[PDB]
Amino acid sequence: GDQRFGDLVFRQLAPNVWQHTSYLDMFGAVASNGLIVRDGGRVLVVDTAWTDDQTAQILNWIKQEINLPVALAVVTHAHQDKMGGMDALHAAGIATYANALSNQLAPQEGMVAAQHSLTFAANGWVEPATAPNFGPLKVFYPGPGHTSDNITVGIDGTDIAFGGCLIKDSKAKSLGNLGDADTEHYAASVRAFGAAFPKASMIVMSHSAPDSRAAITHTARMADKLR
Ligand SMILES: [Zn+2]
Ligand SMILES: [Zn+2]
Ligand SMILES: [Zn+2]
Repeated sequence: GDQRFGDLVFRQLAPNVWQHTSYLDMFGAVASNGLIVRDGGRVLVVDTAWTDDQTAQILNWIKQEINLPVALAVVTHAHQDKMGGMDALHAAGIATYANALSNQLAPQEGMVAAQHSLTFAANGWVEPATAPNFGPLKVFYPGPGHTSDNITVGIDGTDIAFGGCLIKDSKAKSLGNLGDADTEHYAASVRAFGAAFPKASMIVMSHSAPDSRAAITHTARMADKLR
């Protein structure tokens, strides 16, 4: 029981947090989740939709329902369900942020790079100078897992942490696409994400409904069998 704007579905997770869900037409439609965060008088979004058109529908839904200007956008890694709608963000005049590796990989992965590059310390935390005015967005690089450039976002003030494609649901039987995955360090990266946000009770991911942090330990267990 949630909203729908065009081909997208929006679900409220917190008083000022929404989950946008788009689908890719192909062995059937595939869902992909992202976040919409209201920070005071501005809106922060995480990940684009599969396409530019679907991404433009996110921004028009935001304008209709929240009526706040989108300050910045942050994508997690260079894939089409994260970075497919980069052209829509730039056309909407939104500052975009990504992992420096993601922006470097973007042309090779057939994506459009973000305007800014995020860098990370040895512990995985974003260099604050590269991420100005992120508000409640706590960005963390857990290490190579689903991709070598996958990053995660936590939301301060809430019980929500976004894992992206790094995290699968607790009832999952597989890890999805492992075509560009690092199987050796996948498990340690998952557990690092769990340690980065130790108080998160709601774990949002790309290809499932929001779950508890049992999804973290479960994903780690499936990743151990690739070591
Ligand atoms: Zn991916
Ligand atoms: Zn994905
Ligand atoms: Zn690839």
